[PDB]
Amino acid sequence: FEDLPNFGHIQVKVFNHGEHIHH
Repeated sequence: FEDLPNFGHIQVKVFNHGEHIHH
């Protein structure tokens, strides 16, 4: 995240992990 939240786009994958394919 430096202007463009590329780290915030990386956390979208973390939300999808904890939703569907949560281990």
